[PDB]
Formats: sequence, structure tokens, C-alpha cells
Amino acid sequence: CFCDHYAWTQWTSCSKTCNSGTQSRHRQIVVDKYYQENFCEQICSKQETRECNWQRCPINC
Ligand SMILES: *[C@@H]1O[C@@H](C)[C@@H](O)[C@@H](O[C@@H]2O[C@H](CO)[C@@H](O)[C@H](O)[C@H]2O)[C@@H]1O
Ligand SMILES: *[C@H]1O[C@H](CO)[C@@H](O)[C@H](O)[C@@H]1O
Ligand SMILES: *[C@H]1O[C@H](CO)[C@@H](O)[C@H](O)[C@@H]1O
Repeated sequence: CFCDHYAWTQWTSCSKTCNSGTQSRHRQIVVDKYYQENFCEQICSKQETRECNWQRCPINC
């Protein structure tokens, strides 16, 4: 199975604008002949969540 046959969406915009939140992207899966036959379901990545707007949030006086 070539999982890149099913394209990544774009990464989402960040859950926060600082103090570090998360964001995600997922393959655009369609459950066809190729998917069921080549066991893409067992070995292919479906989700990613991660660090975005990482820096410590600034604090004003
Ligand atoms: C997003 O952009 C940055 C430039 C900051 O100005 C952020 O301010 C912070 O906003 C968060 C919202 O999650 C508040 O919790 C913070 O108190 C505030 O400093 C801005 O939201
Ligand atoms: C998601 O990004 C990967 C690289 O990690 C590509 O192989 C894939 O085609 C999709 O764009
Ligand atoms: C997710 O976001 C990264 C930027 O950090 C892109 O380069 C990638 O193509 C995908 O859109």
C-alpha cells in the first residue's frame, strides 16, 4: 500500500495564538478496491495533532 495515494488535507489553524495549542491534518480516505485489498487500513496514518503558537504568551504590565 502507498498511503500517499490518499492526500493530506492542509494543517488546521492553531487552537491558541500563544501558550502553545495544537493543530491537525488527516488523509482524505476513500474506502475503494485499492484500500480494502492492499490492507491500507492496517498500516496508513489517519491523523496528526501538534504544537502550534508555541512561544510563552507575552504578559503586559
Ligand atoms: C493571539 O495573538 C498573540 C499576538 C497574542 O496577542 C494573544 O493574546 C493572548 O490571547 C490568549 C487567547 O488564547 C489569551 O489567553 C492571553 O491572555 C492573551 O495574552 C492573541 O490571542
Ligand atoms: C501529506 O504529506 C506527506 C509528506 O509527509 C505526503 O507524502 C502526502 O502526499 C501528503 O501531502
Ligand atoms: C501543514 O503545514 C505546514 C506548515 O507548517 C505545511 O508546510 C504543510 O504543507 C501542511 O500544509
